[PDB]
Amino acid sequence: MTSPFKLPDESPSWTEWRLHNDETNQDNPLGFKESWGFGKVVFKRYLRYDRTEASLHRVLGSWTGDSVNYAASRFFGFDQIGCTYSIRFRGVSITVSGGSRTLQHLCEMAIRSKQEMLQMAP
Amino acid sequence: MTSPFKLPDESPSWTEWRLHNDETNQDNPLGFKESWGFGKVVFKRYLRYDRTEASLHRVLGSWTGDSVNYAASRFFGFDQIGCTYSIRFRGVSITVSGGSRTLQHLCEMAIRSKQEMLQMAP
RNA sequence: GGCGGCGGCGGCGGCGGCC
RNA sequence: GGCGGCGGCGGCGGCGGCC
Repeated sequence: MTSPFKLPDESPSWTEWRLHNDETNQDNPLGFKESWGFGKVVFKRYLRYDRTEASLHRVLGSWTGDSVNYAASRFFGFDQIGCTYSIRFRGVSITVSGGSRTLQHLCEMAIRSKQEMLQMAP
Repeated sequence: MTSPFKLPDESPSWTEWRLHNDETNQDNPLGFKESWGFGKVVFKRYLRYDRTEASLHRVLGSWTGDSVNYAASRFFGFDQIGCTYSIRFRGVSITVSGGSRTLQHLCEMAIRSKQEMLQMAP
């Protein structure tokens, strides 16, 4: 299936995750998890994120309105399907959801939600 | 139970809702729905909202960090419980969730989420 | 980080019902 | 707007298991 994502997955191995745990804390993870769900299908990413401008800029590029619409439209037809973006970072999860007819607005809110969460006060 | 909310509920009657439907469209409802959930308990509000500054200011006052913490803390103890804010307006729902230890951060994201959604481009 | 399992609570979407 | 019902998909939180 074609992904809504434009960067590949970066899930740490169990060993990398242990090492990072040994050397740091839920407020300083390796990165964050995000997902786009259209109908019955879900696409997932773990992306490394270090709370700098360069890093925020990188991870904001993991999907766009267009990449999302291209992916989701594979699943469209007459009836409306449920669409969901979810992001989790530092113990907070934000999910943005609605029906496919409102996908443009869900993307707009999803991107703002992502930026606000990834810049939230330490 | 003590509510996290500081404004009373404004749910339209079935007749008011029909009349409003006859005279207007999912992009122009009477208002929006919001909820705060702590453990097993959920508190809900429908609030009238007309997309003006005065109205946005009013409905942003429906809860605060303090009102939320006072309400939620009734349900606290040793073990962490799940906390959730949900808001729905114009076909988009945003839910902010995490555990009670992170309640301050959930509130910060919940208030931003509320403002962004209620000001979203028509 | 990932994958099962057992409780609990939310959310979206479809279909219909009562009001 | 509210309340049932029947599919589907997600989220949080608790408890434990494998890795």
